[PDB]
Amino acid sequence: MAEPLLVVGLGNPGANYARTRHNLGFVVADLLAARLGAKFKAHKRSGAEVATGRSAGRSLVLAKPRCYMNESGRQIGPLAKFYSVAPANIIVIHDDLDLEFGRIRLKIGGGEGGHNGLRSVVAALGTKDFQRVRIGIGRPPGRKDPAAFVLENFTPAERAEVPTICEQAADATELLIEQ
Repeated sequence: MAEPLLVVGLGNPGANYARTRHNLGFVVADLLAARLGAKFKAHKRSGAEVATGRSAGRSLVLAKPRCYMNESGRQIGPLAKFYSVAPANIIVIHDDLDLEFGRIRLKIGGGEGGHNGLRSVVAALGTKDFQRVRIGIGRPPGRKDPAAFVLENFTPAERAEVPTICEQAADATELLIEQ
């Protein structure tokens, strides 16, 4: 297909949030960019940063909003317009509370799972019909509010597994791109 594909990883800006649960999308987007030797650059027409390349013979545009998670959509929308990418050809990688820690699933449309970033994207795109690479982080402990949970770094136990989980998520994204 000649149509461009837009892979978006979701996450908050700053070192304080780089290793948090809510930033898995950013981690996978970097992995993907590293894999195809592409480097992220400022995109002033959207405000996000972009990295370009090719996968499975397809034109690929990787992106990470530079604003806060709750405002992700306002950067992704203008980004899709710039590359004329239809919502359906947009793939967003995100952490998911409704899936067990480490479980990766694919899906087009459906709910936001309580993710404030997805909520933002759906609003900006005017639809829920965009692809998603869901990366399970598990339900939050009863002692913590869900918003606080996603803004914490993974436990030492989980941390040991995060690296392979991201490789798997990056792999699932590539397979998705191919099929």
